[PDB]
Amino acid sequence: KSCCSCCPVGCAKCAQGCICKGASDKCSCCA
Ligand SMILES: [Cd+2]
Ligand SMILES: [Cd+2]
Ligand SMILES: [Cd+2]
Ligand SMILES: [Cd+2]
Repeated sequence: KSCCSCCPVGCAKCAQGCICKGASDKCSCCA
């Protein structure tokens, strides 16, 4: 399933959950 509508998939920065706080269209924690 999609972790966030900003990251693709299998994002290590979203593997242990969702450490993405940046945004939805563009973040800066999974650049
Ligand atoms: Cd994201
Ligand atoms: Cd991510
Ligand atoms: Cd996420
Ligand atoms: Cd991020």
